[PDB]
Amino acid sequence: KGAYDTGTYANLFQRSGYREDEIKARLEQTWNDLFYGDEHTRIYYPVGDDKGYMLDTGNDDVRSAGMSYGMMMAVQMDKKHEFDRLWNYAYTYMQHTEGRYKDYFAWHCKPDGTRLSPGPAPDGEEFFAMALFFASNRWGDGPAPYDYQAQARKILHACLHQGEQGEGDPMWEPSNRLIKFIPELPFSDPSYHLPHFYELFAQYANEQDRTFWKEAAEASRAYLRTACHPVTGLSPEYANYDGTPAPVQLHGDFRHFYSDAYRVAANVALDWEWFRKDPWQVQQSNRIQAFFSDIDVSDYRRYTIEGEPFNEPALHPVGLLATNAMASLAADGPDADSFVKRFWNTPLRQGKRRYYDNCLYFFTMLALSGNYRVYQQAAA
Ligand SMILES: OC[C@@H]1O[C@@H](O[C@H]2[C@H](O[C@@H]3CO[C@@H](O[C@@H]4CO[C@@H](O)[C@H](O)[C@H]4O)[C@H](O)[C@H]3O)OC[C@@H](O)[C@@H]2O)[C@H](O)[C@H]1O
Repeated sequence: KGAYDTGTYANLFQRSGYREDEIKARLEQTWNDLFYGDEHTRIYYPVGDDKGYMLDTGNDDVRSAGMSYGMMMAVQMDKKHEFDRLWNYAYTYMQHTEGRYKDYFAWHCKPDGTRLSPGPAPDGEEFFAMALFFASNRWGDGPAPYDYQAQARKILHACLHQGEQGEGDPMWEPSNRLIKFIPELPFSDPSYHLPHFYELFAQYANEQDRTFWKEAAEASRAYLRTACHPVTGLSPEYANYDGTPAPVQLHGDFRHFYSDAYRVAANVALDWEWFRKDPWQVQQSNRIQAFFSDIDVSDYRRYTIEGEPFNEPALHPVGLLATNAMASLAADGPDADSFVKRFWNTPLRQGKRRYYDNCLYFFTMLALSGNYRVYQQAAA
């Protein structure tokens, strides 16, 4: 049974020989540096008395994915002040109040809250909902807009039912229960598949949707088995519903193993840790660690999912190392302890491209310390 059933979370750092005091201080220091560090390290910026944003340093914008990541980090670290500031920013500037995207979030804005595009990013919505449910379960609902579980159910209502009552499209395809890349297009992004979050939506969402969420959890586990290469464990950034790489798009070639796809190994490993349902997740984790076992972080490239390297380097090599190390939650092969130590010995990334690397790094620091947990509807 998983950590959801047992309440016991694997501490991979402790299993590797790091001291409990050492591990707690390292996680606290990662939080301090990421949220409140120097101008070359931090990715969180408070705004006035009641707002704050996660900055995509590389693109000079604020992204729904980043805001939702920050909320998950804050609720996992018991940081309600930062949680509330981030949520108020997303609620105030990004959430649509009308039209085809009502209750969805404009996927990016300028730091000052000016929307740059109206379209939403489903990976943002699902993290907002999961972080808000955990906020409700840890702290209790406050007055709107800090009525966390009510806000979460509103987001997930739109995710399944948008355009039943006028203009818009859902973020899940009703026929296959798979999350989409964007509401309008008939293909997916493997990194967006969070079956472990859908298991929990099946407990917390509007009652009429709980069967759908349970089905989505199983459909996403099956989908990832079709999307990850059976030899390398590599997945494409964009994939068809059948798991094969999607066609080249106007805005780029997403057929290869690059930034988005790094999260798949981390998502697979956390579902295994929480729920322990699909033993394939152990083999997927072993395969990707085997692929990268003798590749130094300094040599990380773009790869075809068949494992053929490009000259082109990885944009976010620290992020890739982070996700390869988080796969140690499920891997039982000869590389698992090596990746945990490689990760421990890697500092937070600095400079203009740091944001994505450091979000993945933080989730890995949470998970490998046994601090990436389910906050259940439970007794005092
Ligand atoms: O500017 C990049 C953008 O990709 C397409 O964006 C989608 C949009 O997806 C979000 C894209 O950003 C993802 O996260 C990035 C991963 O790579 C990192 O280098 C970067 O720092 C991260 O921000 C995020 O996960 C997605 O939610 O979703 C809405 C779509 O309308 C939009 O098309 C844009 O075409 C391309 O410019």
